[PDB]
Amino acid sequence: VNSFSGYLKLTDNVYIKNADIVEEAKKVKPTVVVNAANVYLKHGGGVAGALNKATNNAMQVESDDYIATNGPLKVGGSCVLSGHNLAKHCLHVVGPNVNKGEDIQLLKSAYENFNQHEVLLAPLLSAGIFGADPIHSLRVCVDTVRTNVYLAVFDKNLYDKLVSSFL
Ligand SMILES: O=C(O)Cc1cccc(CNC(=O)c2ncnc3ccsc23)c1
Repeated sequence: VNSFSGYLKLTDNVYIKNADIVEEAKKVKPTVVVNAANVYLKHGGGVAGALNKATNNAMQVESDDYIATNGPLKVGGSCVLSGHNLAKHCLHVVGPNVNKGEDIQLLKSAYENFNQHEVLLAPLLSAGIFGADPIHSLRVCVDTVRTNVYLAVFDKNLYDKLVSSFL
């Protein structure tokens, strides 16, 4: 029994809710929040810009030190950093950005990173400004992630379509 509330159950291990992931993180303070990162950990916009803003830019400062030491992530890769005021940990996961011509097949690899964590609060990878079809992202999530994932979908009309079209 954990502290997530108001989610619709899609499968044995995948749950979904129409929510702002920032507000959900501040309310639940989960062990792991997933960021929709890019390989440079430049948290400008979308989920990343919103999470970073909620940390008063501390996420960006930590991220810049990580990149200065380690170099960029891979598309499909991840790193674990602090969750600051929002979570114990932030798992920064890089889904492919369709708007940059990255291979959508890397979306499955991106979701595999979730399996290293028992429970996560997460957005749909490669959705929103990353340009992939969110219905496809949800299907890859369900078919790839085996740990317990609580998906926060910002847009209510998308959250209604995702739930109504779910197989
Ligand atoms: O909500 C999120 O977490 C990510 C997000 C945030 C803002 C705007 C979008 C873009 N909207 C959509 O892709 C969308 N909307 C409504 N019906 C559909 C049906 C197929 S795509 C689609 C996505």
